[PDB]
Amino acid sequence: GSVVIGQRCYRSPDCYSACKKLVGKATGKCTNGRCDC
Repeated sequence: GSVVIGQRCYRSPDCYSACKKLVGKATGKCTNGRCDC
């Protein structure tokens, strides 16, 4: 959906190198210190 992953984050760009490896995902958003792709 939104897909929460293990990678932690302060800002949403922190998530790009992780989320972009998921089919159809790019940056995601940072929420509760986790990447929501």
